[PDB]
Parts: sequence; structure tokens; C-alpha cells
Amino acid sequence: MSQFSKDQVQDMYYLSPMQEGMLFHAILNPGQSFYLEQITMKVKGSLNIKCLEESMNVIMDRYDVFRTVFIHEKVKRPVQVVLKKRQFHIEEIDLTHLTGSEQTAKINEYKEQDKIRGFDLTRDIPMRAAIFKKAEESFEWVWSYHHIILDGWCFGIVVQDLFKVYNALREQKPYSLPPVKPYKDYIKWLEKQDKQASLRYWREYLEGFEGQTTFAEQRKKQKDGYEPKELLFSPSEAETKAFTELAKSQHTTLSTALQAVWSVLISRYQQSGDLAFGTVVSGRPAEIKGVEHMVGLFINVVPRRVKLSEGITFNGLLKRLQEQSLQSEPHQYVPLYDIQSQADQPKLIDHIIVFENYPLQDAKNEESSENGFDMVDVHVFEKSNYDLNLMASPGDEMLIKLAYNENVFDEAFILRLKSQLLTAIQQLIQNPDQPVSTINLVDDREREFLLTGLNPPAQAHETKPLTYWFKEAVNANPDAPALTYSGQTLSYRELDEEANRIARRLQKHGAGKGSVVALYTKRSLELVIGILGVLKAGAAYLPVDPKLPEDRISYMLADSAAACLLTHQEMKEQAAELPYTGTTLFIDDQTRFEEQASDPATAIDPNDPAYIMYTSGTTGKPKGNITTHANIQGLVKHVDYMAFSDQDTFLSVSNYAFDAFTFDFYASMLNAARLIIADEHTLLDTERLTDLILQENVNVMFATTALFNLLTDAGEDWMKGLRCILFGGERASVPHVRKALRIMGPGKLINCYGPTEGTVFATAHVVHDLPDSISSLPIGKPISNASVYILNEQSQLQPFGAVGELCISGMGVSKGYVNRADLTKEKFIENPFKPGETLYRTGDLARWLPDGTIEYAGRIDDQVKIRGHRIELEEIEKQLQEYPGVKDAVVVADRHESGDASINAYLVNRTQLSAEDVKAHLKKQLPAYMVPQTFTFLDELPLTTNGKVNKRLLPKPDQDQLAEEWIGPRNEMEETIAQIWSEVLGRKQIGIHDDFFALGGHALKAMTAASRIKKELGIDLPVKLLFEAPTIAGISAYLKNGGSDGLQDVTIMNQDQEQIIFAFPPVLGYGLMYQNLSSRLPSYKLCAFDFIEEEDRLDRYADLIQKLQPEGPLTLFGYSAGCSLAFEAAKKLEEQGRIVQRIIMVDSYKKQGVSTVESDVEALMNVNREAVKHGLKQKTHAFYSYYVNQVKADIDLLTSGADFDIPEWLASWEEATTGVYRMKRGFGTHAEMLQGETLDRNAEILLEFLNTQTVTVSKGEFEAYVEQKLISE
Ligand SMILES: CC(C)C[C@H](N)C(=O)O
Repeated sequence: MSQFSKDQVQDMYYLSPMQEGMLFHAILNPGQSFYLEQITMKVKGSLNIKCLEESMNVIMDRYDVFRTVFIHEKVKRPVQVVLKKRQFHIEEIDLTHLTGSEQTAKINEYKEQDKIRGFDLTRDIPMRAAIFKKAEESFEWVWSYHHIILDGWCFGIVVQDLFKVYNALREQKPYSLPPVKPYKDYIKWLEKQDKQASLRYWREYLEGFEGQTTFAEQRKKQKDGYEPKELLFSPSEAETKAFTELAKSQHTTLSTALQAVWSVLISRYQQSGDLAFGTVVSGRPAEIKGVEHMVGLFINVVPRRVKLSEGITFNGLLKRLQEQSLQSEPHQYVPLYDIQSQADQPKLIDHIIVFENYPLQDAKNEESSENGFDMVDVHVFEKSNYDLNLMASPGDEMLIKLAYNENVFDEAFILRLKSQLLTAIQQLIQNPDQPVSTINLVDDREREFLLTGLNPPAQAHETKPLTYWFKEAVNANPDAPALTYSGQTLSYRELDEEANRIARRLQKHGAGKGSVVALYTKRSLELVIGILGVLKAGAAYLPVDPKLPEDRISYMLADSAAACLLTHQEMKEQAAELPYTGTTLFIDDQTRFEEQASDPATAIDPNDPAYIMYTSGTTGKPKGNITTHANIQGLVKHVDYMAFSDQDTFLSVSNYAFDAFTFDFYASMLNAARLIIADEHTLLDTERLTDLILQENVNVMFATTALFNLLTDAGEDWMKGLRCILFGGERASVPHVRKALRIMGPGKLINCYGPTEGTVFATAHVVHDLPDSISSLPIGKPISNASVYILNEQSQLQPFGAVGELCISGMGVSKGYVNRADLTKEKFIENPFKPGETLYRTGDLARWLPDGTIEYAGRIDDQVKIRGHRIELEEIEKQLQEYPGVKDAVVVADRHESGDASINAYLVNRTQLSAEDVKAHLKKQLPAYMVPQTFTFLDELPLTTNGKVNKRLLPKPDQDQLAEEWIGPRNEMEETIAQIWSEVLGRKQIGIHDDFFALGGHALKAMTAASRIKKELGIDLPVKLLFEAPTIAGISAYLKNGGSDGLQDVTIMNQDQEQIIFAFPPVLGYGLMYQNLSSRLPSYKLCAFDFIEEEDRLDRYADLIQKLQPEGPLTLFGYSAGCSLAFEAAKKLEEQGRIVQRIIMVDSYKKQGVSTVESDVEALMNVNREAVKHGLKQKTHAFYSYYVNQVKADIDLLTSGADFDIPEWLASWEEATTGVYRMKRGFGTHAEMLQGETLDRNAEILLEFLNTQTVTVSKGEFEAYVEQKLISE
């Protein structure tokens, strides 16, 4: 039964590793046309097919690979066997009698048979060709070959030779082709190499790589499936020349150039200079002297890792890349999945870059003069393997293609990427010696959009001291209440006078301009009078928090140069033992009334200091920021983030040492509102706060985020009378904001973000929507006098949507840090996009959302990438702080001699919680990659001087904590699937977290194991995808989250309505079909199931609908075989106790008995001709089979429009129900009922049933329903 004899054998040899993998893929996963290439060539002209066949047979002799077949069945290592002679035939077909469309349809038909047919590498010639005659000089030509013996590059050499021969033979002319070095020579080379050394090289290359999701923030996560989509573009002719000429003067490939510019582009999307992507390489090693003319498999996809060192330029980068290209050459035979199997990274590479050496498309279509025919078109079949592919081929102006999965990426994004690539190509090559980090990558349209389009408008209005704005508010209505504390209220008049008095006494004692005045007040009326007096005297105030330690005050005193100190009397221990030999004056003091209650005429410059408050940033001692009159005008005047008025009553709950208070005081007092100052003991006390709010009729308030959440958890009454609630300081807690929103309504909650150095907040998000699918609350849009720029480290504008350092400019930017020119120069810079202005570098990370609001991404100094996931280390810290009974906790990240980082948690507690207590909590609270790897317990954390944060050197964690609990199969599933692993790897005692390749696994077994689940004791799953899923847990994850029937698998349509219907599948077995029916079901939400092939499929639906709808009247559906399924379903419902309102059968009847299996599954698929097509036979085979071999629910049948004679083994449902068996006649025969215009007539009727409409309700039943739906809230 062997198809060949020993005589036929000319030679034999072993397979390249790549080949070897392709072969096994084939054996185990045939039909999936992974390695089938198919090139269609549109040929216009005269074609001697006979001569072309003969010419193909010459090529057949010329190249061993075409006479090669493979042996694998019973043999330790597979073998390639070259045969002496194989005769090639071109299937010739005439379609001249058909229409254009008909010809096209037939050819598309041949192609699809061809794609599923594949090759049998045991026997077939691994290439075939069909030629279709469309008209007299019009042909379409379909070549097909298996990748196991050729790559695209080779293919062209073959076609070139085919045509020299072709042209020679048809003119009866001699010819000569050069000697061809056999593919066997590459195998010999390959056999001289050390596979483990090559593996080592890659492992070292990728050592310490922290992984990458390219364009992570732009990716859509919605349902799977590839939606192929394409964007063709090219630079200018000039741009292409300078590009091309630069690659040469630097002596590198066009390919390497392209990858250099790409690296810089993704550099700006990944927040990183350690970068990776796939590249296709020639696989043709220098050391085989004529390697460049051999024909067979060489090309390979391999990873490129690029490290953009500080200051690296383009030419530096080119050098870098060309250099490692060489180093890699001897190792390109290693299959990518072996490169990954030892790597650390699942998502190692994400996307790939191709510069097709010389495309089959562009190269082949040249001079019909010699060939006698024109190849008008060429078209290769491309298998969408990555979600984004950059591909380029040379030309006068270079042809670039971004080929992508639009289920993942928006065309809008691929469009921006295009223009950023084009800008990249220009700027990089124009400026090939500048640090790459310095190059600009945004076009003018985008640059304008980002700077101008995303920021507020330019405003005229400008500038006037606070004293002036205050005079405005006072003159408005002197009798209006201005200030209140503990009952005692003051009018704008009274407050003004008490402040003029204080402004004069100050001015007398030599405060004036250029000095700082130290406030030392507990919250009181005086506090506020102090502030005004200081401003009115032309000075700057320094709030001193009475609760601070003596020595932190003494620092602030000296540093600020505070010439004077202004106090209280309940603070009469301003003596205490501070000390302070400066002048100190009380506004307790009754001697104040001696001076005038008119103000002085204190000429003030807006840009002069208004105040100083210190913050902790400069790890060590705290730093004073200088805030300005004009600064403060920016926050409160000419701003359209809502408007405050004479009619508002503010409550200040913010300590006057923090610039939240500057909002409290200035937003009220400069809009003529009432300011209520909460007493010290009310600040963090939600009951007092709620009462003060209630008794004072407060309508506006700023709370820290912690207080806001605190209040929100305590009660609702406090918020019910508020018209506006600002909060900020930490990341908004969405659950809490969602709670506030529902009580308060939209336009009320405002989330505010800002460093001190930007004066309180630079952006604000007024909450209106709160989408159920909401990760983090935006920090919104800049306030009217501020600007925001998302920049890289070198002040380059990031792509719209990329993460970068949030920088601020506009009126709010402070005059910098007291006595510290070094720090000011570091954080504060000249605004590159606006002469005259200053830019503050916040240290925070952010991106613009598509809506122009801003999403906060954490601190630069608090980031860690794990498994391609940017992790914010403060988000895990806060989860530890909240865990009942915790006290302190910090999290460091470190890597060893590699770059391969991990996260250690540290906790002080006592002896309350054991080590794993904390781990159990985070397990489900936080995602897996954010869970710390150790949990060292301390009495306390080290500090270093003024250190809320700690002396980083905590102890290197104890390694017992690396040893964790072995967890063997949890269920009967994993046991049997751990059985095959055990069998395959030949190793006992495997836990569900053990690595397959770490256990001795490799290429074949990874497949061979995924095969044993694929039938032979199993149930089928992706083969080359245990490299994907190396842990049994990860594969239980793949097949429970994305396996069969669950949250994703059984189709849903019409989501944001309500009224559920529960469909059942037709004979073919898939709910995807009623998708086309869902449209004509406008109000009803659909559950389109699949067919479950198991005998106890009964209980699976019993579990499914119980989840999807727990109680009430149930409505089932069934078309075709889905009927007797849906009946054998409601019986169980009401057997297990669940009321079914009604069922709607559609042209299918009762099983009153029983009556070939595959041929009629094929014959009925022949009246119905991978994701939807792969498992289509073996499921339809079983459901069609299941078919051939009472309930309380009302049944409604919609019958065919065609007449019908009933079998004895079929019958009406009349008997099969106790209730109303109503029924109607539809339009269309059994097939066409649920497709086309016939479906749309059958729809209206399906209402009539579901409609019913009359459905007479009782008054008690109606009222109750109403009050029921209401209480829901
Ligand atoms: C976010 C900013 C408004 C800062 C403010 N001082 C706060 O407590 O949140």
C-alpha cells in the first residue's frame, strides 16, 4: 500500500525544526489551512498551457523540494524523501460559457475547496495549479503550495525559471539555467548546529524582558474573531529617496531602517525604551556560500528586542540593529514558538514588521513582450495571525501597508498611526544624529489639535490683585453675610473692616511688600481675617498648622523668612517654646480698634506672592511653594467649569495649610457667597459634618476624596441639599461616586486634579454619565485659564491617547520653591508651545480619552511592568491598607541579575493576620499579576528624616515565601487532562500550575498533548497553543472563560432593552444564525444557544437559563431541530420547578418514534453551503442524529408556507401540552423562512404570539406590579 518503490527514492534527509513543526501541525490540525499558500494570477493574453505544463515539469526536475514527500508514521525522527521523478499536471478548466460573476463564483468555489483540501504530505506533490479560461485571451490561474517546502521569496525564483523555460519551449529555442545547490545542503548545515546553543542565544537576547502589549490602551476587548482590515499609504517620492539613501550611507537594509523608525514610534506608546516586535528574516545563513539561490523553506518570523539607550540617535539605532541582525543569523532556524517556550513571556511579540524583499505583487508584472501575456493582477492569500502587521515593499515612493484586526483596533487609530509613521519617516531621517527621544512624531494637524483643540480658548481678561476682587465682592452688597463660624457671622462690611485694621497694623510693623507673614490660627473667624489683612497689607501669608511639631514650624519660619507672626489668644502659646523672636500680633487684641477701618491704598502686582504653603516632595525635608495673586485669579475668575454666586453657601472642611482651602476661601469670598468655617473637631466627623451642612443650608463643598467616600458611606442626607460637590486628592472611588450620582443627579459631582504648584486643581470632571463599564474616573478637562500637555521626557508631544507626563501651564503655575533654585529649574520650564508661559512637570502620568477628557495613569516614580502590564504600585498598597486590621503596608518591586522584576509586600500589624490571610484577599480583589509574591512582616518600617515613605532598603524577603502549595487537579476534568500531560511528558505528580516545557516539554509534545485532548481521550482545542497556555490552570481558563457555553459562547442580541427570549439551535447547531432574525426582533433580548453534543445537555441549559433569568414566566424558542430540544427542556424546567410562559416552535414537529447520517448532514449543508466553519460537521452530524433517534407552557407553531404531508413518526404538539396550543401559517419553505424578505413577514407574526398584547391583568395584579417596579431603586 506504499505509493512508491525503493527505486523511486533518490535521496532522503531530516527536517528543519520549522518543517518538523509544520508537519505535526498538519498531522494533528488538518483542514485549518495554516501553511497553505495560494496565489491567484490574473493573466490577459495568449497562453500555451500545454507548454506551461511541460515547463513546470522541467522545474519539477530542477528542484528537489517538489519531488519531496514526508515519512513520520513509525520512525523516531521524521524524514524528507526526494523522489527521482514526479509528473506535474495543470488542472485546466473552461468557464467561457459563464458570466463574469458566475466565473468569479466558480473560481472562489475552487479556492475554498482548495484551502480546506490541503496537501497530504505523505504522497501529494506539495504544489498544484489550476488554470481557468474566462475568455479567449483571459485566464485566471490558481497556484497552491505547502509552506513546508517553499516560502514566498523562493516562489518567485521558481516562477522566474518557469517562464524562461516557458518562453524557450514555446519558441523551440535552447535554454540554460544555472546549477542549483540542493536544499539538502541547508539541512547539513542545520545538522552541524547546536540547537541548545541557539536556544541559549535567544534566551540571553530576551533575558529580563518585562513584556509588552503594543497599543494596550487603544485595544478593544469585545468578542473574539478576526475582522481583516487594511490601510495602504506611502511617503512622498522625495521622502522615500532620502530614506533609501540614508540606509545606504549607514550601510543597512531598508528593512532594518523601517524597524528603526517603528521602534521610535512605539517607543512613544509604551512608556519604555525596552521594546519588541516580530520581524521576518531571510533565514539564509552567510556560511552556505551560494545560500542565496537555494529553493525551499528559509524565511522565519523572529523577535526583535530594541533598547533605546539614553541619547541614542537614529544612526546609532541603525548600527545597533544591523549589528544584532548579524549575530542572530546563525539562529534564525529556531521556530518562534521555541523561542517563546523559553522566554518568560506569553505575549512576547504582538505584531510584526515585514519588508518584502521584492514582492511577488510588484516584481512579477513586467514585460508581456517576453512572456506573450500580461499578469494584470496578482493576489496572495494572507492568514491574519497578528492583530497588527506593518508591511512595506520598495518602490519609487515606498508602498506601506498596516494590516490589522478591526475587532481590536479602530480605523481611526490606524489612521493616526499612519500620519505618525509618515511624520516619523520624515523627521528621523532628516535629523539622523539627534537623540531619538527628541524627534517629533505628530503631524501639524495633530499638533494643532492637541495644543489648541484640546485646551480651553485663548482669553483676553487679565489681572488684578486679590484685594481688588475682594473689594468687588464687598461693594456688591456690604450687608450680605460673608463669613460664619460657630453661629458668629460677619458681613462683607464687618469682615472688610476687621481686615483693614489688621492690614494697617501689619503695614505699620513693617510687613508691606516682599515679606512673608506667618499665620498661627486655629479655625475661627480670626483665621480668615488674618488672611485678608495679610493680602491687604501687600504681603504673603504663611499658614502654620498648630498641630505640627515644634521643629517643622521652626524650619518653615526660617525658610520663609517670616518677619512677622499673626495669632489668636486660644493660641497664646505662640510663646510655648517655639521659639520666635520676631514680632507677633493678635487679632484677639482689643487694641486693634485704635486703627482705621478703611483699607490702605496698597498698590499690588498680581505676580507678587499671595502665600506660601509647604508640601512634602523633596524626599528629606519639606519644600515651600510660592503662590501668586494672579495664580489665584486663575482658579476662580473667568472659569466655566460651573459658576458660583451670591446665592451659595460654602463649607470649608479643608485645613488652611493645604491648598484645598485656597479654593474654599477664594471661590466663595470672590463670588460674594457665604463661607462657613467648620470647627477643628468637625473636619473628619461625618455626623457633625452632616448636621452643620443641614443647619447652615450649605449648597457647595470641597472634600478630600477620602472624606467624600467617608461621608458617602455614612449617609445620604448630607448630600441631598448640595448643588455642587468638588473632590480630589486621590483616585475617585467609582462605587462611591456612582452612589453619589444616583442621589444627586448629573452636573453636581466634580472630580478635581492638581498639584500645589499648579494652584489647587488644573483639571475638573463634572460627572454626568457613569457608564456601567467604567474602570477609572476621568480627571476631566483643563479649567479655563490652564493648559495641559501630555509629553515624553524630552518635551515631545505624545500621540493622542498615548500615556505621558501630564504637564500644566497657564495662569495657575506657581513662582516655584522657596530658597531652592535647583528644584524650580528641574520642575518648572519655559512652555515650548507658548512663549512667555511656564510649564510645570507634574511627575504624574496621563492620557487623553477619545472624548478629550483626561485619564490619570499614576506617578512616574511608582510604576512597574509585569507580563506586559503597567502596574501602579500604590493601587496594591491601598488594597493592603483597607484589609481589616492592617495599620501600615508598602510595596517595593525588584529584579535580579536580569531585569525580571517581582513585587514584595511589607506589613506591620502585630500578630493578627497570618501570611496567606492577605494573599487570599488580594487573589480575587486584585488581578493575578498585581498580587505580591512575598509578605514580610515588620514591627515598623525605616524612614530617613521627614519620611512618610521609608528608607527603601527594607529586608530582602525570606525565600520560604517562594515555596507555595501544590494544587493537584481540582476536578475530574483536570485530572484526566493532567493524565495525558503525565503520559506525554512521562512524569507523575503534576499540579495545575506546573510549566509544560519546564517539565521537559518541547515542540511536538506541546502539540501531541493538545492532540490527545483533540479526540483520542478528550474533546478538542487549539494545537499550537499550549505554548500559549503552559499551565493547566491557564488552559482551564482558556476553556472555561473562552471554551464552550457561558458568558461569551451562547449568542446574545438586543442587549440594552429587557425582554428575554431563549432560542434553541437548528439542525446545524449554532445560535449565530438567528443573528439575522434579531434585527426584526426590536424590543426582545435574545439568547441564541449552540447545540451541546452530550447526552446530559439537558442540565446544561437547566444551568444556563437559571443564571440568565432566575424567576418569573419563561419564554423558550426553537426552529427546526431546536423545537424537540426546546420541548425536551421545558419538561425539565417544570420538572425541576420553573414556570414557562410559552414556547414558539417554528416549522418543526414532535418526535413520535425514529423514522445516510453524514451524507444527509452534507446534503442538507449542500442546501445551506474557520471560527464558524471548523466544528460545523461533527456537531451537525450529532444533532441531526440526535433528532432522528407533557408540559404546561403554551405552544405556538409557525408553519411553512409550503404544503406538507406528516410522517407517522412526526406529529403536532397538540398533545404535548396542557395549555393553549395556538398556531399560524408563515411565508416561505422550511429553508427560506428565516432569511430574506420571507423572514420579515414571519417576524410580524412572531410578535402576534409574543405580542398577544391583550393579556388581561387584574387591578391588584397591576397596582402591585407598579409599586414593585418603583421600590426597585
Ligand atoms: C486634588 C487637589 C484639589 C488637592 C486638594 N488639596 C485635595 O485635598 O484633594
